Amino acid sequence: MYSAHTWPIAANMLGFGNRAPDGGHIKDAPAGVWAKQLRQVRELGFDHIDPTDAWVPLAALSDSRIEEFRTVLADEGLAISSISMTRSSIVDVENGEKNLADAHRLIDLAPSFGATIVNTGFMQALTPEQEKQIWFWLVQGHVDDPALRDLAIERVRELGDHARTNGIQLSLEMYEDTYIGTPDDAVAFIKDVDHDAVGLNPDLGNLVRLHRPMPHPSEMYAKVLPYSNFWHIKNYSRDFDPATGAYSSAPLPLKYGYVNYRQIIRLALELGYTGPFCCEHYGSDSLGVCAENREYILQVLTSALA
Amino acid sequence: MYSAHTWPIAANMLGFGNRAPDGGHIKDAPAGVWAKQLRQVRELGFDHIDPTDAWVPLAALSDSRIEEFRTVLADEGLAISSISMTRSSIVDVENGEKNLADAHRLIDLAPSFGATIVNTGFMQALTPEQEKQIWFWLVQGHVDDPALRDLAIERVRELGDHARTNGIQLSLEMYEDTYIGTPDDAVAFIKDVDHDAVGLNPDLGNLVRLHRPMPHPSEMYAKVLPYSNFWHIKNYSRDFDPATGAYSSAPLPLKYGYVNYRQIIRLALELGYTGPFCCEHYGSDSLGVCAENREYILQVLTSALA
Amino acid sequence: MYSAHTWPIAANMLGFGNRAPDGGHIKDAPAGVWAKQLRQVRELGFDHIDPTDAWVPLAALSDSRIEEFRTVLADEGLAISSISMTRSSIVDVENGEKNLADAHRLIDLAPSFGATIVNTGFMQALTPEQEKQIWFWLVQGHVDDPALRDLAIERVRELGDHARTNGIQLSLEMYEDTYIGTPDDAVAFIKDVDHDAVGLNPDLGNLVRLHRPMPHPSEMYAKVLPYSNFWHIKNYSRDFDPATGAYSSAPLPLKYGYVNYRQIIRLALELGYTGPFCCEHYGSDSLGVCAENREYILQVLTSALA
Ligand SMILES: [Mg+2]
Ligand SMILES: [Mg+2]
Ligand SMILES: [Mg+2]
Repeated sequence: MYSAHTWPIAANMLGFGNRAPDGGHIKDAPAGVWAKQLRQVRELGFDHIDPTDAWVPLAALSDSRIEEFRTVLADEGLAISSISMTRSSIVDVENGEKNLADAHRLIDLAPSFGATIVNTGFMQALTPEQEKQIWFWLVQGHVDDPALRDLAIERVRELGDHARTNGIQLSLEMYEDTYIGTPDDAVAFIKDVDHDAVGLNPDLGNLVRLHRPMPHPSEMYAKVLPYSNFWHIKNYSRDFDPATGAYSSAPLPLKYGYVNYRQIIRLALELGYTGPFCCEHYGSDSLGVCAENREYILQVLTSALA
Repeated sequence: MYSAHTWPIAANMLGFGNRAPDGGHIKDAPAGVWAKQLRQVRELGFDHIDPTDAWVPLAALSDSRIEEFRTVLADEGLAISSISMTRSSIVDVENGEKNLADAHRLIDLAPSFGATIVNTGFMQALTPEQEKQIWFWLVQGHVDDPALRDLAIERVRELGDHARTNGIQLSLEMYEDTYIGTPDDAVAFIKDVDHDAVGLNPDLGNLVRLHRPMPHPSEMYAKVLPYSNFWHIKNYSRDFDPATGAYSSAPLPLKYGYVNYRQIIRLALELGYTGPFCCEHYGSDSLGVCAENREYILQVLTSALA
Repeated sequence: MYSAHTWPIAANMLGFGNRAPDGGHIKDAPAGVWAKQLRQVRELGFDHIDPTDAWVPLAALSDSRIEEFRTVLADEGLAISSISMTRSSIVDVENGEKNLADAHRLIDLAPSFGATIVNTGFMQALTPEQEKQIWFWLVQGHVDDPALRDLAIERVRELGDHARTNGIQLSLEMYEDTYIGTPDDAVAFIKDVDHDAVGLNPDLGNLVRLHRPMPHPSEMYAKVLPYSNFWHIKNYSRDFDPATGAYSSAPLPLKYGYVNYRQIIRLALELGYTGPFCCEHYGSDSLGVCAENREYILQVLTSALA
C-alpha cells in the first residue's frame, strides 16, 4: 500500500463552486484564476485534490484548456488523486446519458493525472425546499426510482469495464435516499454489480448527520469497509433528546464528531483498505476543516503503519 | 489598508469582567493586577486588545490612573485598537445621558492609544429571566423603544461629529431586538444616520445563535459589509429539527461554526472593508477561543492579501 | 505543589477497552500488544496514564505479569499517576465485595508505580436500554439504593484507611444518579465520610452533558473544588431550546465546551487544589481529544503558575 506520507489525502474542490470571481463560469476563467484557488489549498498543506465536477469541469474542457489546467495544477504544487462526480447521476431522468458520457470522459482523463478513482453516486439536484433549509439534509429531496435500479447496475458495470481497462477503479458514493443509502443496501448493490473494478465509497458522514434513526457508525463501517475502494471522510456531532424526539447534528473536524475515526481508520486498514482519501466538508469553513482533517488522517496513519 | 501582519485583531476584554481577584472593583486594583490579566492575553499571541467598558473603566479613571494603565499595557506588549462599550446604551432610560458622556470621553481617549474605533450598541442589561437561562439569548430581554429611535440617531450623529474631529470613527454594533437587530434595519439605520464617520459593526454571530428564523449568513453579511467599519467576529454552530421545531446553537471557533468566515472575510475585503477586527466569544473558554480565532483570521488575511 | 511541567495529566485508558486485537481478553495478551496501545498514547505527548480497571486489569494479573507490564510501561515512556475503577461499585449487589477487594489490591499496587490516587465511584453497568441509545446518558440507568449508603460510607472509610497507610489518597468520582450525583450530595457525602485520605473527584462533565436542569458549572465547581483531591476533566457543549424543552450536548475539547476550564482550573488552584489530572473523553476520538486536552491544561497551568 501507500506509506503514511504518500497516502493520497485529497482536498475536495466542490466548496469553490463553479462561479468565477468576475461573475461568469469558472470553466471560462483564465488559468491564473484557477491557480489562485488551487494556491489556497496548497497553502493549507495539501499535496492532492479531487476537482469534483462542481468546480472546473474537466470533462467539458477542450484538450488545450486541459493542458492549461495541467500546467497551473503542477505550478501550484498539487496533483489529482481522485475525481468525484457530485449531483450528476447516471440515471438522472433528464441528464443520465450525458452524465454517463461525462463519467467515461473522466475515466479517460484520470490516468493522465495519476488519479486512481473516479467516483459516482446517485444523489441528484437539491430540491427548492431543500435549498430553503438551514441544511439541505433537514428535508428529504430526491429519492431513487426503484424501476431504474437495473439500469443503474448496467451503467455502473459499463463504467467499471472502462475503469478496469484504464488501470483504475470506479467508486460508488453512499448517500441517503439512494440505491446505496443504507449499509445493507450498499452491500447488496455492490454484490449485485459483481465487478472487480467497482467498490464502495463509505461516506457515512452523509448518514450520521441525518435526523433519523441510524446504527452506530462502528457497526455501519464494519459492514461496508470490506467492499470499499475510496473514502469521502467527514464527521458531524450527533445528538438526540428522547423526551422531545429532537435530533441534532453539526459538521465538525474528524477529531471532534460522533464517529471515532482513529478506531475506524485503523479498522479499515485491518480490513485491507488501500484506496485514497478525500476530505469533504459541506458547510462551515469547508476548506479550513478539510485541511485540519488531512493532518489528522496523516497522524492516525503514521501511528497505524509505523 | 493594513497588511495581514499589521491588521489589528484585538482580544475583547469583557470576559475578565470588572471584579478584582481580591473581591473589589477592578477600577481600584493595583496596576500589577491589570498587568497579570493583560499578560494572559499576550501569552496567547495577541498584539491588540479592546478593553470594552466592562473591565477597567477607562472613562472613569483619573488621568494619573490612565497613565498607570498605559504603562502596564505597554509593559505587557499590547496596544488598544478599538474600545467597545457593552450594555451601555446612549438611550438607556436611566443612564443614557451618562453613557453618552462616557462615549465622548472614550472618543477623546482613543487616539492617545492609537485606537481607530469607538463602538456603541443598543443592547442593555440582561433581565433577571435572561440571567437564569443556560444562555442569555434563549429568552428575549430588552427590546428598543420605537419612540427613542430619533433620539438614538441624534446621539449617534453627535458622537460621529466628535469621532470625525478626532480622526477616528464610531461603529454601531448589530444586536438582536434593537434598532439595528436585522440586516435591513441596520442598513436603514446607517442610511438615516447619514454620517461619514459612523459605520456598522456586523456582529452577526449575535443573530446566528438565536432560536428563531434567520437568513443565511452569506446573505446577511453581503447586505451589511458595504457599510461596515469595524467587526466583532465570532461563530456558533446552528441547527434546526423540522419534525420538532427545535433550534440549537453552540459557541465555537470561527473555523467550526455555521458561518464560513474564510468566504466572508474574503468577501469583506472584496467589498472594501478596512476596519480593525475584534475577537469576542461569550461563554466557553472565551479567551482561549478568541486566541485561536486571531490565528485563524491572520491565515485567511495572509492568503487573501498575498 | 507540582510545577506546570511536572503536574501529572494522565491519559485515561478506558477507550482501549479490554479486548485484544486477536479477539481474546487484553489480560492474556503478550506484553508487546500492550506496548503498541501505550505507544499511541506516548505518540500524542502524554507522560502519564491512568490504566483504569477497564483495560489491562492490574488487580487480576499475577505478580510476574505485573512486572511484564511495568517493563513495557517504562519502555514506552509512560508512568501511572492514578488508577480509576470504572463501573465497579463497592456496593454492587453481586460484585461489591469483589470490587472492594480489588480496590484494596489497587491501593497496594499504586505506590509501586508512583501513583498518588485510587479513584472509585458508584456508577454501575450500563443497562440494556442505555446501550441502545445514541449516548448512554440519554436514559437513566442504575440509581443508587438508599439503603446501602451507610455501607458505602463504611467501605469508603476502610479504603481510605488503607490509602492513608500507603501514603496516597482515595478519590470519589461524582456521577449522576449516585450518592454523589449532585454538588450538594457530594459535599454532604464527603463530610459524612470524615476521612483525611478521601476526597472528591469533581467529574462535572458527567452532569453538564445531561438533558436535565443543572446549575451553571461555575457554581457547581465552586462548591466541590474545596473537597477535591483528583480530577477527571472533560467538557461538552450544552444547549436548551425553551420553546420545545429540548436539551442537547456533545463531547468536545476542554477549550470548546460549556465549562470555562481556564476560569475553573484557575479557581481550583486558588482554592488549594493539588491533585493530579486525568483526561477522560467518552465518545468521538477519545484519545485524540484527550491529547489536545492535556496540551490545553499545560498552557493554563503554565500561565497560572508563572
Ligand atoms: Mg461525499
Ligand atoms: Mg459584540
Ligand atoms: Mg470520570
